[PDB]
Amino acid sequence: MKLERVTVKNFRSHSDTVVEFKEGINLIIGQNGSGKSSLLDAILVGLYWPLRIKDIKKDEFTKVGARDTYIDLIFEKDGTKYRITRRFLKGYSSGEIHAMKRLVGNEWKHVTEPSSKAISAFMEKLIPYNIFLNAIYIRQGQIDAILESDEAREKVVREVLNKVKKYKALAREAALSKIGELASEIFAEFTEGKYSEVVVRAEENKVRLFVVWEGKERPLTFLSGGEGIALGLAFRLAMSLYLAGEISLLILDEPTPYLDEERRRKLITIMERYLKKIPQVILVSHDEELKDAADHVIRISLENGSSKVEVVS
Repeated sequence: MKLERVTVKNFRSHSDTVVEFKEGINLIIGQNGSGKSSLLDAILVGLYWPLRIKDIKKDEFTKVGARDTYIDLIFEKDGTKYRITRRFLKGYSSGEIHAMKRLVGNEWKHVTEPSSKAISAFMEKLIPYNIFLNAIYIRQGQIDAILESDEAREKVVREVLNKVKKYKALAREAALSKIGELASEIFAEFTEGKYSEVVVRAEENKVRLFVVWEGKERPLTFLSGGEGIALGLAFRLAMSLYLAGEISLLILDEPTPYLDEERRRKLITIMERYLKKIPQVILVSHDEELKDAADHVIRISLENGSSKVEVVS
């Protein structure tokens, strides 16, 4: 799964926004209110309409009147280039137009009936909603929530991962354990071998998380800020791996809304050494200092009342 281009017109501060994504780490920088957040929303909606994206109302697309709303998304998956186009007609004309095409030579050919129903059905076979929304897309607050406490950790796990009672209990225990193994490997990678085990223990509306240092279970209080963001990211990505079985695309939506020299220096190290192994990463941040660790930099800002895109690299 690799995004190529998103076009968004007449959605929030986007009058006519085109963003082109490439290989490697794509940093989308912008101030609060720039439109960088709504851009991601428009991607998710373009992919999975009419399924729920966050708290966004259908009416915001079908109703908020005058001027057509338009979302066009080109992406590649398994050697095929696809294009999803959604048009919400307004200002005289009315209704909805949906199409999904694949590129055949130079021609875009419909891959299913141009209806939202058929396109939804196809997208569930290509890349299911729950996988994209929980494995590929990492929502703001999740990484911090993992590091907050045992209860909040429990909440993030419950969110991301969603005779019979026995089955359910077993499934949950197994899930937590597998995530622990995966996170051990990743976090081990991230701290150059300092730690090589991450312990995860479910315990009554709680996910206990412990670091392994000197073969003793240490609480996350033992960690500096850096190795903190490392552990939270490693745990979050372990959950993505658990769900999807691989990470080919990763969308990090404001992973560090607050960041210090240390946290930032660590995220930078992690981008440079580790996240560059992922075919594409899209990182949305307010932090200019991340630019150095990125392959491609796109600044989004509000100018003359609409989002404007500046390609920095």
